[PDB]
Amino acid sequence: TSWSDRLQNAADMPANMDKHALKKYRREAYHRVFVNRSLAMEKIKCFGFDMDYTLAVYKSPEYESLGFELTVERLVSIGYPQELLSFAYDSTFPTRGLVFDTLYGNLLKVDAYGNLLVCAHGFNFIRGPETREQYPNKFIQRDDTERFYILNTLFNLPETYLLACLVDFFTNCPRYTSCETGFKDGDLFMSYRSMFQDVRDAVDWVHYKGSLKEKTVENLEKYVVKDGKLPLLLSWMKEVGKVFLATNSDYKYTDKIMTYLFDFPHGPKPGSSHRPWQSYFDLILVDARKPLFFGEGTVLRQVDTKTGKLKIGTYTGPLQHGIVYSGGSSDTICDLLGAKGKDILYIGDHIFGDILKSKKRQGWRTFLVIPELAQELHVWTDKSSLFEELQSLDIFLAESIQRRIKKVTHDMDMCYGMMGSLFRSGSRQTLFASQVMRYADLYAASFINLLYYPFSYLFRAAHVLMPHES
Amino acid sequence: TSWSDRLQNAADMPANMDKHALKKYRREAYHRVFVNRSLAMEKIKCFGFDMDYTLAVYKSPEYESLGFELTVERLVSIGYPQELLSFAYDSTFPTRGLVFDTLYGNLLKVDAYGNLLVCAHGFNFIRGPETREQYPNKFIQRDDTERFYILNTLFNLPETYLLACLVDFFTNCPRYTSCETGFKDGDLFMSYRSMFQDVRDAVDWVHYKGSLKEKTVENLEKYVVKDGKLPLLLSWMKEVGKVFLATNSDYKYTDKIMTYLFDFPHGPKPGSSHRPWQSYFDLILVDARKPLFFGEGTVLRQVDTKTGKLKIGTYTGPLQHGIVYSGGSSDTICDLLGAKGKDILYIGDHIFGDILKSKKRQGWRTFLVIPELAQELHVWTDKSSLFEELQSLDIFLAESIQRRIKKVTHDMDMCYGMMGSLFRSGSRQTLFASQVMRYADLYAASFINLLYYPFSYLFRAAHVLMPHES
Amino acid sequence: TSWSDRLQNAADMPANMDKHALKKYRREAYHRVFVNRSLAMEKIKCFGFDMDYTLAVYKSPEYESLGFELTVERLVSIGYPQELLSFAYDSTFPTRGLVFDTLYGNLLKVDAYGNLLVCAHGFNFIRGPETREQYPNKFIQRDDTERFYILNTLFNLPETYLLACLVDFFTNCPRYTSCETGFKDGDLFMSYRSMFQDVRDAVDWVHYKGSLKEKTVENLEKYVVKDGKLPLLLSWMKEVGKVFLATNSDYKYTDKIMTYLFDFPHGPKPGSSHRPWQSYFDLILVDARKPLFFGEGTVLRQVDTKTGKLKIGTYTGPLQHGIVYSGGSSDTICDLLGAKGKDILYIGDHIFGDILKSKKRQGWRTFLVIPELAQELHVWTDKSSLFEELQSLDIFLAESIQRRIKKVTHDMDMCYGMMGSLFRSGSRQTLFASQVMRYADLYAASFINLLYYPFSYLFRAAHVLMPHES
Amino acid sequence: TSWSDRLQNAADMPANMDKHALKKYRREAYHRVFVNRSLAMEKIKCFGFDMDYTLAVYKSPEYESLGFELTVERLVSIGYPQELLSFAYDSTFPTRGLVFDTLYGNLLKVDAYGNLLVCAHGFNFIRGPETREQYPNKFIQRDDTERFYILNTLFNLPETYLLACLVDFFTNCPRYTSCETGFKDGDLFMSYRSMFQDVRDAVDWVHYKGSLKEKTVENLEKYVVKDGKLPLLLSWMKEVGKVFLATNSDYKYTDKIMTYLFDFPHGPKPGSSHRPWQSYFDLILVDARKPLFFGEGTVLRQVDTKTGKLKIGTYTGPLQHGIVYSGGSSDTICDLLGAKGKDILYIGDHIFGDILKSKKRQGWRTFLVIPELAQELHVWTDKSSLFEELQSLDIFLAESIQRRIKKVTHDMDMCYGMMGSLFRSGSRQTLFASQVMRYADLYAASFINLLYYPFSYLFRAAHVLMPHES
Repeated sequence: TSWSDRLQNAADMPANMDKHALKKYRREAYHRVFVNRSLAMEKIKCFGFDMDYTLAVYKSPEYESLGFELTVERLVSIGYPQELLSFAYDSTFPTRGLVFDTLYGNLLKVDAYGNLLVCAHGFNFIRGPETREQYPNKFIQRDDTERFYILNTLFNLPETYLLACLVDFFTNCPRYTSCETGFKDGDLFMSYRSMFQDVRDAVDWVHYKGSLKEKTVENLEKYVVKDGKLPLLLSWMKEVGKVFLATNSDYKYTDKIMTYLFDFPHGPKPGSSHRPWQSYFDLILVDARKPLFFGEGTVLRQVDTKTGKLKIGTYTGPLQHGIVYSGGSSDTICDLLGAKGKDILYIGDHIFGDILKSKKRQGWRTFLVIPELAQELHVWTDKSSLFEELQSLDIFLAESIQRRIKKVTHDMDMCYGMMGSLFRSGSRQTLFASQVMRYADLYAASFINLLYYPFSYLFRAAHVLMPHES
Repeated sequence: TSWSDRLQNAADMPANMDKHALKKYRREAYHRVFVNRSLAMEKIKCFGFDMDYTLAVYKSPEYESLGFELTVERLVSIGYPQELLSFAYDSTFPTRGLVFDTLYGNLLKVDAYGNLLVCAHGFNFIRGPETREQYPNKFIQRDDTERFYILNTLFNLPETYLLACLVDFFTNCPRYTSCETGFKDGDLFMSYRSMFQDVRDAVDWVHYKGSLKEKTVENLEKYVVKDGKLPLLLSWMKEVGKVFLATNSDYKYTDKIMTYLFDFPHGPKPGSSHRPWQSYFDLILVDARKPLFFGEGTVLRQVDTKTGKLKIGTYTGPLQHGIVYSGGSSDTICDLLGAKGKDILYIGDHIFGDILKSKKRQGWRTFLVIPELAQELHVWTDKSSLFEELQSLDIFLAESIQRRIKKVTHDMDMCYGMMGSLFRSGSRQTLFASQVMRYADLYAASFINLLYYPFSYLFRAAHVLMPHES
Repeated sequence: TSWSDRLQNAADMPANMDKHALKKYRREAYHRVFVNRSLAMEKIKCFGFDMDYTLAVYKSPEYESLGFELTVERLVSIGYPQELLSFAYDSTFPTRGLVFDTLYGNLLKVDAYGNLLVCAHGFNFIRGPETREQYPNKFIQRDDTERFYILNTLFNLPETYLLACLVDFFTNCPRYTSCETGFKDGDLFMSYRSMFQDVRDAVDWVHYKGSLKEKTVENLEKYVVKDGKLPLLLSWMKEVGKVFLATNSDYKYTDKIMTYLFDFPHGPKPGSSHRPWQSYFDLILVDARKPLFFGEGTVLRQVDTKTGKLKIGTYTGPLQHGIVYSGGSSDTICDLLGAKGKDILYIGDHIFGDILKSKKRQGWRTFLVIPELAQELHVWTDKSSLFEELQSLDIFLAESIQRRIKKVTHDMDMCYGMMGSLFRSGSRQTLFASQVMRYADLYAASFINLLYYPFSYLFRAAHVLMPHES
Repeated sequence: TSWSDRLQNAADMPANMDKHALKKYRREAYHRVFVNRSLAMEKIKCFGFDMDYTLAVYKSPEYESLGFELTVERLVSIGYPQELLSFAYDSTFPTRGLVFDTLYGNLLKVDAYGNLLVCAHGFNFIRGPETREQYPNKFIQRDDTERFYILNTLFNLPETYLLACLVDFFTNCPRYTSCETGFKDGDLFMSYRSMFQDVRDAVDWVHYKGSLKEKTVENLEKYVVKDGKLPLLLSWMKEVGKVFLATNSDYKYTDKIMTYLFDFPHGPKPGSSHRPWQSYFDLILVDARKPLFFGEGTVLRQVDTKTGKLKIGTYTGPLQHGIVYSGGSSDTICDLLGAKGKDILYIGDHIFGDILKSKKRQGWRTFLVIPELAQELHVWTDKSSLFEELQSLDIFLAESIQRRIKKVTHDMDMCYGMMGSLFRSGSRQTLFASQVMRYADLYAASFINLLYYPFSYLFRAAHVLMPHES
């Protein structure tokens, strides 16, 4: 069972709008909203959304596998070897947020300070001592962006696996000689950096010029979670405030996906007239180019919604009914909706490009969707005894049996996958976890979990104290 | 008769290799090589070439008209008005080297110091006094590259005309209101800058993603000058030194064009066996990315000439027979051919990207091909009396009748086209002329003119003296 | 009683080296080391130091007042009005870590997310509603470094006060007209930005070209804390590992200050022979240019310790006894001492330039000295009932009397000074507090507090859990 | 006899204002204005000046020798060896416009294309073949500004000589080992780059913080050319147009120098009342920070001329009598004087910082003062037979005795000095010559030569023709 299986199972449930019944849904950790900083929902006047992996949650592992297959096919078409066609996506390998080291060709899981938690070269997991040869301080400088690329989006899951497949393939194929920074094929030398760049370019190509969008929209039932509670929640938001869409996607793709998401024989609730998806938004903006959107942005354009093309010129007119915007900036949204940053709850999955930047640059309130949480929670609670044991062992130090710490850390981590939990390795939190705590005011497996809280709800987190204050 | 008609007429002539006969060809100014700095041909050990508009001279106005049509069609496809489809390319308007002012939407012909010689807004030629409102010092800062774009390649001729067509169209169409920096269409404002960017992007699109290459290669006889003397000259070069190709074009396009250029029922001379185009080069490099090529370049790759794809990896091996390179840098060429810069004569049409940069960055010797010269010479000699008269009038000043200077300047210029000579307006030299004198050691309407000089020839220019030395 | 009075009082105490007695010193919160992340002291092989406000703690408010006076005198000498000479430093105004807004001339205390906690224009504290006119979202973008300057060093305390004095003076002097971004004096307009730049330049001038160093070294007893336990602790460090100095100061100043710090009629303990300060260090590096030191650094030079001048050339030789280095980089230290980053405990006061950068760029362990903590602890414990009351009030919300929250927040804050605690305003933590927690592994009012812990000590912090893990 | 001896000799001559007599002064090449582009003096409405080496011509070799001595003393004070004190400035070595190669420690004289004309390592002149080892193509990339520094100001003459002295000293002193990129002194390595940087910093120090200004103003008769015709010419300029000063120097230095330049017992002509120097200018601007002045500039300030300090604030008021400006931009001058660029003749010695930039960025007309011309003309005419012979030899080629070309080139060049003419080596023009021709509309040994032409004069240069036009 994947995380999207959980989401789709919860999606198939009709709501019961009884206040006591919605409150009781928050028994299950799966339906909760989690709180890093306090947020009085009564002060939120605008709810903003990203589309991909937020409103449109792509089913796993099917969508990752499609991306993988198309990326492989593109690499083969530009001259990579035919053996790539025998690879098959394996959802049990990648965890999101890994760092590809382009110098040595390793995937690294790191903490918020760049300390190594896991190091794999292809499919070989390198133990601590062997790691010191390449990482003498078991540390990387993660802002050396020429060397390290952080794979922190769900769209990066197929390339996370593909990088490891490629390193493994070239290492074990006798045509190539393994060197410390790449592979030698006679008078050709393929550095891990060049290989990585080829992969990154191919993933981009598949999204922008290849068939990924076309294949997705041909079979939306296969590729996209659909939930009758989406229209209901968005309708309740629009009763208390304004609702907006700000997506990097183009209008044509957005319209196909959103039409599908709202394709039920009813509107917000069963028995109600169906309403077009656009009627749920006070403001619709596509081609947003986030993160640049949260600084200078690009010029504000208007979409000709009959053709899907942009009208010629910068749009200088007012917010009007039926208009669709393209480009612009986060200030556009504030100005057109008459909002200040703290009046906005922005709902998205991109912990950097959206959540971090909207928070740091604009002081927006933030809700982070983490699709994997649906499955990470099941593992966390199910294997709570292992972590409890780890926490007991860490305590038990009067000042060997640190290999029991390593064993239990290994067994815990393997329950999540080969690269472990998104949030930790044993007792050490990942960079991704630290970024979630720092920049996501609220988070959950789905934003639909807001359905289970009233709009006057006060989401509370404990006041933080420094060590000398404690 | 276009400049390419002249080139093709001279192309149809079989050579007579009699030394006296080849020397007598240099009667006609049309067959001469012109000299800005002295060059002892005996010291040249390597001859290097660009392909486009150098080896492969595209026929005019047919190729410009094709580019124009495809660019228009692309703009219409992205949402420009259908009326664009009624435009038709007019070769009598554009002269190469004009500056588009993106603030005010004017085409400007300027001297080497940025002084205005000609200013047109659409198809309205603005007289001197009216020019002062927008250009108070009749001057532009040409290195303000955010505002001014210099249209100095032959590929820029269609967009030169298209910019003027667009300014004219929007000015005279009652749907739009003319403003000083663009056009208002209700709540849309299209700046001249945005319009220019759309045009530039569309020209790029047509070359890289559209059908321009496909349409060219479907009818090479229509679009490309072919000359049996090309193989002959290149064969003579290879007897005295090394020959190389360094082109921005890709291998597949290069191979189609070059195959056509050498498709005769013979090799260098009639009666000789035909030889493949690649046999004429000691070194073949495609995807050169000039001008970057003359600094750091890009990594050296090898072309798989069976597939037209790049082999995977950086190429680390030696110069070998049959290899085709991709990317690299000008140092690659020097190293692989064992040459120093002054041993190289580099032959090309791009007065900036190639000739200027190879000279300034590497000290290569330079030969500039200027296709328009074939027709500019006919006008210069034919209307020599007008210039003579202008030169007499300038002299005749004891220290009105400056309007006779303006009249004669106008009539002279109109013989060349609406934007005048590539090289001057009346007695004032253009920026393009100044750049040719400064960076092209030799220049001519075609590099084939080298056929008429022996390889021991000493091309001589007079020693330059400062005014106080004279 | 200032924070340096506390430090000097604790400095006058002779140590009792009895293990039970040193352990009992850590009763008092004042003598503790506080722990943000666990640190096994047994793994530290190198102890590194900054000098200023770390080894050499300047007495307060005397040193701030000297800096203030000299800065004022410099501004007057370059043409500011004579009335500046009537200002007198007031230690009750500035708190460290404030942000000067150069657009509107305000001092701001902000949280880690840029939310406004306190806003003063000159000496006028602006209440919440009035703050919205200039800060509509009660938020600033703190990385807009062209607009906002963060005053986070102890050397910035005099200019913090001077900025407020200047804004107040120009506002209330009838020669000038107050505008929203500065002051008008007829045909002169002095923006807050220009004024700020003048102040910043004058503070720099006083440190680098003026008399601050000379006046300090003429009366070290007045200006610098001296503690017989310093040599003792450094001697114990050198028994278990290596000790180094890396200071931005020059050799001549360093030697004067360090000579004073070790000028007792004994060495590490009473009865022992006095030893020169240099004998306490395995490596001495001056002119470090931190933070650049933690990236590329500058070339490694050697100090001629007889003249205080640099020897000519880059130093290419080995670590040798008696050598003093200048410039270099953090890698120099690692290489010369044979250390990896995690083997180093770097001890300093500069929460950005040293502690943050050594941690992020190199993975060094960090100990932050916070001189004000000595007094902030006395206030925190003494007025613990007020905070307790605030914490109770925050709890008491069933979901007015938020003005009791504002009242109690005000009274709590005023016990620290006019700009409140370095660490918080009421229940909200400051940016400075957040940076301390994030980047300082350990912190204390003085590094001398390490004297009270054995070198095998395991400093422990609780494992952090995400909200969904709790 | 130095060039300043010539200038001072011509300075001692009283004018005879008889029109026939002033015209006859232009017999002598020494009193002419030379013309690169035509300039109708009748259209010039504003005359602008730099001060140093333009109005205030420093006497040679005395001023160079003072700069040299103070620069040496500064290097010794920061730790260079005492032997530097035995160096003595030698005016027969340096020619202006040489390039210091910081990689190999050579002084190079180059043409406009970076071709090597002369190469000296210390005082060893390297012949052609030996030059190829370090310069394989006898070429440098002169815009590699990290490697090459062009010594093109008269203030650079002392450091030109000092660089050669230092290279010579370290090469021949047995304490140091000569390496290809610097010198080894045990465990110290002094690169030519570091040495160059020390020299450059010391020259800057001497001008900005040392005693050069103080020593100059203590003995102005020794150090500065004074000419009673200066006030006369400036008075005639002010009758036909506006006059301005735009200098990088500060007000205090400017006032000392300018007071001296106008200290005669009369005003413009003998018998007239003396008038203060400021009365000769419609606009006085100091601290100009050229070349930045010709782009964005700095904020406009006003000088308090009683104190020599800046008034506080940006100056927002109008041009008024008696005001002195500081900073600003070239637009300030245009706006305040109501001028367009082509109405301005800007008179200066800095062929880059002023003449090039005012021309390229603003389209100002330009007059370049070249103090050395006064002596270069005497050599050019005196040894005209040698150049004539060189020109004959170059001609005499039917297509050995190229060593006669080298011999005659050597003997010609040696008449100017060890590094030859500022303008050429034999038949090859220098970079400096090419820049003069390209950017100086007019040039002369002194701007005082304008006294010999009426203000209606039409300065004429021949129309330039391309080779194909000839």
